[PDB]
This record gives sequence, structure tokens and C-alpha cells, in this order.
Amino acid sequence: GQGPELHLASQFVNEACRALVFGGCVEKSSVSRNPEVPFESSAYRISASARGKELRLILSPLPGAQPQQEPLALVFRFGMSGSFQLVPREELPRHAHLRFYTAPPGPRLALCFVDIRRFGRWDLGGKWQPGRGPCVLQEYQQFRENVLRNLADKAFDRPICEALLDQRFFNGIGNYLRAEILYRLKIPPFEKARSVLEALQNPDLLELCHSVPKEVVQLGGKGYGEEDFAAFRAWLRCYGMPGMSSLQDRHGRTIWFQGDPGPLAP
DNA sequence: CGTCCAGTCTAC
DNA sequence: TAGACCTGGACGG
Repeated sequence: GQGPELHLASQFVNEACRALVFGGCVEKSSVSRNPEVPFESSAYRISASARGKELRLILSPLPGAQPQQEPLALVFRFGMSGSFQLVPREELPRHAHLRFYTAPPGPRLALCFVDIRRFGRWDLGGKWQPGRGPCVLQEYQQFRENVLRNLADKAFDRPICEALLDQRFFNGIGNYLRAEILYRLKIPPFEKARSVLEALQNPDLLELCHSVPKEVVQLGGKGYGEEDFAAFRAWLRCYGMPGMSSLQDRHGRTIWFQGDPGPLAP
């Protein structure tokens, strides 16, 4: 997932879990190299928030719950294929790598972090990743200022299409988003980032870093629901669209665009 | 059957 | 940085 997917995932967890009580342990799959979640309570609620490309689950025991302990926070990064599902306890999907089980009684459900490729990671501790910039979705003015106020930084030496993936400044922006954002302003992807952003001292390039992902959020769903996917493929104008160019950036990631590749092309 | 394609993280 | 980390779907034979 990118910003939209992480945000929609957070809304999914909060709606799904609003009226559920969890109890017992936090089960990890045998295959997962992420840490055991050292947490057990007779009764806890789960809530989520997203910030950029990270999602924070908070495990909050009910007053009286045993053992007495304080809330525990986990941050997830999804990598290529992470997601959350609320499933029947005895019908876990494949690659359900972390599972929270609803308490005795009630219909026995499991909230599962599902990650086919296992590129996703989780950390004990609620801290956002130090060095990630503010969320392009929920912290727009802070994100905007964090870029224009630090254009001297060497990150802006790189092609704009590469800078847009630097989560220190574009926390939430990933591959389809950079293609879709640049196509809307017909900016060559290998224009120098500083050159494009100097200008901004018309929805402009930093506004699109906010408004474009917000469009994806308003599409809704996307595993949070199959025509959900069709609605997305329809929304796309550039990424993987017939008649568009593609190149490799210097980290081997495919940028989609129309026309002028731009000066710093390989 | 095979090939090729789809975001960190970390060792050097 | 260059390579590591994984599965599954879309292809072509």
C-alpha cells in the first residue's frame, strides 16, 4: 500500500473493530520474521490511525482486564502486499502473519495482518519512523512547508520522480502516485526536483501530492469489494496505461509518463 | 513448464 | 549504493 491504502486500512480496522472485544494472545504465523507481540489480555479494544505509509494499531485492555497492563502500540509498514482482514477464526487467509482474536463470547472472529510477499514489517512501540516527513494526506500544510523550507537538502538534487519517493519529504507517495501526479502537470519525470519546486516560491505539484491520493481515498474500499479494483484501474490516467512511456529510475523502479523523459534520464 | 513483473532495509 | 527479501499472476510455448 501507499498513503491511500494505509489510510483506508486504518478506517477498515476502526469500523470493523468498533464494537468488538479481543482477548488472549496475539498470534504470529510460523513463517514471519517480524517480532512476537508480547501482549495478552482477557479483554482489549483495537484502534488504528495511518500516517503516510505507516499504520499504528493500539491494543487497549478494558478497565479490569487481566493481566493489568497498559495499552501496547504497533506500527506496520505494508511493503508490496500488506493489508488487514476481519475473518472467521477457523477461516484464516493464507499469509495471515499476525492475528488478534475476539474474546469469548460473540461470533469468533480474527483481525489479520495479511502480507503475501512478507515485505511488510511491524515494530513494538507506537513511534512513527523518525525521519519520515508529515503525512501528505493528513498533514498537508506541514508536509508542504517541510518541502519548500528545505529545498537546499541534497534529496532535491535527484530527478523529481525519484524525490517523490523519498519518504523524508513525501511520506505516503509511492510508484503509481508519482506517475499520476506528474502526468497531471505534464512535468518530465527526470526534470531536477529543485528546478520544479523552486517555481512554487492552478493546483501545483505539492497540492497534487495531497489532492491526488485524496482522490484514491474517495474511491473507497480497495479490499476494505472487486469492482472497487475496476474503479481504481478506471481512475488511472498514466501508470500502466496503454500509449504511455516507462523508464527505470536509478533504484530500478518503473516511472510511467507521457512525452519528454527529461534531462537526468539514464 | 518457464520467464518476467509487481518498498523498504541493511551490509559494504 | 547493490543486493536481499518473497509470492503469485500474466504471459508464451
